[PDB]
Amino acid sequence: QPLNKYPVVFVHGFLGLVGDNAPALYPNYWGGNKFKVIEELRKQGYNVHQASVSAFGSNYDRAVQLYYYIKGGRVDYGAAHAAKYGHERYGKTYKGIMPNWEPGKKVHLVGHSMGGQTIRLMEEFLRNGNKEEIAYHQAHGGEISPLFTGGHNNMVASITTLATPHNGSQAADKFGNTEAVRKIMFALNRFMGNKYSNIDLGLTQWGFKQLPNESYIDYIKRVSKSKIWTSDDNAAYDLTLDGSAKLNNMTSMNPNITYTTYTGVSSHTGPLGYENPDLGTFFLMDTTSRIIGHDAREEWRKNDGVVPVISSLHPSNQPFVNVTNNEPATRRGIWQVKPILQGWDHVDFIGVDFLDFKRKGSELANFYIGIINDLLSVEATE
Amino acid sequence: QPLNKYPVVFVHGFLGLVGDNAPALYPNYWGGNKFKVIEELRKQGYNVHQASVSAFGSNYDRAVQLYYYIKGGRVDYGAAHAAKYGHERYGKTYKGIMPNWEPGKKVHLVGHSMGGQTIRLMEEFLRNGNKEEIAYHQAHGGEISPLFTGGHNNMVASITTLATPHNGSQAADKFGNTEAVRKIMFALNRFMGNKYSNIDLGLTQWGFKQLPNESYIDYIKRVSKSKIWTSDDNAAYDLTLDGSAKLNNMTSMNPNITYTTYTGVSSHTGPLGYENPDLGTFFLMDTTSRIIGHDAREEWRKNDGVVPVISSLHPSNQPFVNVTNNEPATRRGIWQVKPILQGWDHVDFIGVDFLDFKRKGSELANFYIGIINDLLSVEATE
Ligand SMILES: *OC(=O)[C@@H](CCCCCC)[C@@H](O)C[C@H](CCCCCCCCCCC)OC(=O)[C@H](CC(C)C)NC=O
Ligand SMILES: CCCCCCCCCCC[C@@H](C[C@H](O)[C@H](CCCCCC)C(=O)O)OC(=O)[C@H](CC(C)C)NC=O
Ligand SMILES: CCCCCCCCCCCCCCCCCC(=O)O
Ligand SMILES: CCCCCCCCCCCC(=O)O
Ligand SMILES: CCCCCCCCCCCC(=O)O
Ligand SMILES: CCCCCCCCCCCC(=O)O
Ligand SMILES: CCCCCCCCCCCC(=O)O
Ligand SMILES: [Ca+2]
Ligand SMILES: [Ca+2]
Repeated sequence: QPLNKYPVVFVHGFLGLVGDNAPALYPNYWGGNKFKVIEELRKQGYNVHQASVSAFGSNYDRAVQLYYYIKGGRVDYGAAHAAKYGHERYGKTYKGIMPNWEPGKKVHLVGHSMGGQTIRLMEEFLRNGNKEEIAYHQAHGGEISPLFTGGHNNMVASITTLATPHNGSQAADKFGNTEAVRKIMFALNRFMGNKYSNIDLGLTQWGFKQLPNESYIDYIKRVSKSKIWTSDDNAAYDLTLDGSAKLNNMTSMNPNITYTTYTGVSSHTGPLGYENPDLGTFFLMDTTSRIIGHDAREEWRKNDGVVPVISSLHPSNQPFVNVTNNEPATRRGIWQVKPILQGWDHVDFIGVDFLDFKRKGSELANFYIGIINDLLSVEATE
Repeated sequence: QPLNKYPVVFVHGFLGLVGDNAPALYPNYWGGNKFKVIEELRKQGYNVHQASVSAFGSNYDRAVQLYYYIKGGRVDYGAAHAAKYGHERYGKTYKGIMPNWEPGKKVHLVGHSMGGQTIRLMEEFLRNGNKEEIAYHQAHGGEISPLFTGGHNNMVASITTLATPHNGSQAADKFGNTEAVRKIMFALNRFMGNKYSNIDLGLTQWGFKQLPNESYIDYIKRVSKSKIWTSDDNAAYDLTLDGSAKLNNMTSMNPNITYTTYTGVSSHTGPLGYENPDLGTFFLMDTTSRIIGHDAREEWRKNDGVVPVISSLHPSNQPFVNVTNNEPATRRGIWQVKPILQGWDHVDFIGVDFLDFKRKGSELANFYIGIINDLLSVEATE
């Protein structure tokens, strides 16, 4: 029946909220009003889905949630990890988009921003398990999620990344992960965990859910004891250069998977060597773009508003090949780097810059159909 | 002591709120965060003021209100006018900015958007009175406001208008005047009249103020009977082509007043001869710009986003002369039409397009100093 033999799962980045979990007024993540990715691709005959995973959590908490979003079941972050970071072992429970997901039945994974990192960690868990959980289950018995055991291959056909900070972003190191902004973020999470909230921001495993009989005052008091306030097991840390390099160091190439990256630039060179945002960079990124563009190291400057080009092209020290837009993108085991999209800021990729009339719906539609054609090539040349 | 002999009064347009009356988060009307008109001109030794008048009311209502803002006193709309339109005769009471304003002690008047029309009407009342109120006062005794008496001359030095729709705007005829949109506007005025509201949107003469012991239900019932819902005594009607033509058909040139106008363009010709908004036109004006720009009469197309050029230049039936940027703007009795400001949209005049990096503070600084230097000239040459 569907044109693609393997389902496509789109994975959102940091601050992303999709589907039922989006606030009452909030942009449609995959395509804004420009090209409604999920709905239009379904209409054309493709089987596509929009994953929903923590908007503020770590790559690790998100990757476990992605496994359960696809497979179904109750999220198990692992006993060793829960105990090490001081959050709940068990999280939400998902119905599962493909409850029969197993070696043989594969999925295509497409990630935007942080979603690109989360996809890689999940593949890493399927193939290799999680050593600390294996050791923990060895020493203490109990149950271990099959996500953590390793040995599970032929489950992912492809990994495609769009403006992913594979090597981190200075917009995290210098704002985002600063004390003052982590506090803003975490206050927002506490608020949206109140007894009348229908929207889950992705940190309830740290205690941010007010109980039905608990006053707000007591809730503030309970949740100020949470480890979240000083932990690294969160997105803001993960997106920093250190945080993303930890992830690069624990991943490896799968020789069966087709890897491919897209990257945009939306900065231009100032007469001093520094990069400044183009007119029509989504305006919420004027400051983050300047921070990146004024880096001491010249090759870290060119950026999309919030991720530097060097971070998006591919994980550093992982094999890659610059590829053209024409040729098939059909090589396995190697990051295929697509030519830089000129004038595309971070959010032009998902269509939510409603202020920018140069980036047209017809264009974004061609962009996503181009990905889908590549994914169909991957299937045809298996 | 102040460098200008006559005080300069700036008059906001439709939807404008200023000072104490501005909502909690709301732009600083006179210069945004670009150039703080009032505070900076004061700092440079000029005596300037921003009038606070009705944001949604008619030119008539607003002109009466302007008179009291300057003079001090209890707003009197006139008994004939209150009885013909169906609203309160009396309104707000103003402390007065020049309590001794009389023939001999002039004021300079500058108006943005509808401000410019309001200013023309107030001066018509000062000079020639309101004949309807005279004949009401003939018939029934009681009091007549001096604003309606007539023969007050030599009270305003100058009328200068920025992006004022002297001949209306189709954005009113099509948008901002229609039934469905009048309802939205009146709805909001109803709500801002609630008994916890500290902000006055300027239609409380029509019944829009909740009593302290009146429930919101009874308020709705009561104000439902107001004539506001079907009247023309309102801004939306007055900004239409017929609305503004009516004001033109009853104003005339005072030959001792110095008249000058300014006009912005922020549209460009498309391949069919229609006008579309430039990149940079404040985005809340995209649709209104297209409505104007697609007019069937070619001369009505070029626009600043919300007012067509042919409307801003001069009242169509009054005398004018195209003036250069450098000629001292010193002629009495004739609309001196300043050259069009290329790339300036409707709101770049007051500096609030925080999204347009091409329109800088220092540009807006020179523009306003420009206006003051021309007012100084008016003084210097009596
Ligand atoms: O996952 C990501 O790709 C992430 C890239 C890393 C950048 C780290 C920055 C901390 C990125 O998308 C994050 C970006 C953040 C936008 C910053 C907002 C700052 C407000 C400042 C106030 C204005 C005056 C200075 O997130 C988005 O673009 C976001 C989600 C993306 C995944 C698209 N938008 C949609 O919700
Ligand atoms: C930072 C936020 C800026 C908001 C600007 C949004 C403009 C939306 C369209 C509103 C129509 C325009 C209406 C025009 O001014 C109006 C022109 C006539 C237009 C008729 C169409 C209703 C006028 O000149 O008084 O209103 C605004 O731009 C207002 C105040 C205006 C006196 C400057 N903006 C609010 O301050
Ligand atoms: C116009 C009156 C609306 C007031 C109702 C709610 C009270 C809160 C006030 C703040 C909202 C003001 C809306 C105007 C938004 C523009 C402000 C901006 O440019 O940041
Ligand atoms: C009345 C429902 C309130 C919904 C919460 C607002 C969420 C803020 C996001 C604003 C961005 C936008 O939707 O344009
Ligand atoms: C439109 C954004 C409003 C931000 C107001 C600041 C309040 C911050 C503290 C929040 C803590 C909490 O409510 O749990
Ligand atoms: C336009 C602002 C967004 C909120 C929409 C509320 C619509 C309610 C209309 C009735 C106004 C009233 O409460 O008197
Ligand atoms: C978050 C704001 C999005 C605005 C999208 C552009 C379409 C708005 C149409 C005209 C706006 C108005 O004046 O009400
Ligand atoms: Ca953009
Ligand atoms: Ca502008």
